[PDB]
Amino acid sequence: HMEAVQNRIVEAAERVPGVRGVIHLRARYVGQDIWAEMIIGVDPENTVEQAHEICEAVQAAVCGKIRRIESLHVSAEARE
Amino acid sequence: HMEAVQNRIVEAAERVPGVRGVIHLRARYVGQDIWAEMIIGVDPENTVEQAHEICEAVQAAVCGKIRRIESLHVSAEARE
Repeated sequence: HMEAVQNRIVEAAERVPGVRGVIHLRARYVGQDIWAEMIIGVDPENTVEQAHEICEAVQAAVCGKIRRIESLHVSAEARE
Repeated sequence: HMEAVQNRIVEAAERVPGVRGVIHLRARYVGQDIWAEMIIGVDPENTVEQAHEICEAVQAAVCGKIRRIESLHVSAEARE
């Protein structure tokens, strides 16, 4: 039942400035730990550097809030 | 291991305007559900009515964020 933990990931990520939705989220248990990969939407007119900053902020916010996550890979794609 | 869920309760409650710490928190599992009681600190010069409003806001915020909670009793005491 991954719904609860994935809902928490999505909520945490959406609250980070510059996130235009969670496009993709894959999470899996590795023992009691979560390993996850996610794609966030960002403003197509943000720079590549800004998108990298948003990704890093999402990684921090999500790992900060969901303590069981032991790996979180975040990438960005243009949305709207 | 109640630490993770109790940390989440405390954090959620502290982010509600007017909460001056969590004085007490007791949480227990009733099957897969959490039942909890908590005491929040509030400004001694808030009115009784305001303290009741803060308690209700904490109940909403905490239940909103921690979906496994199926009962949450919140009371208030003067702090500082």
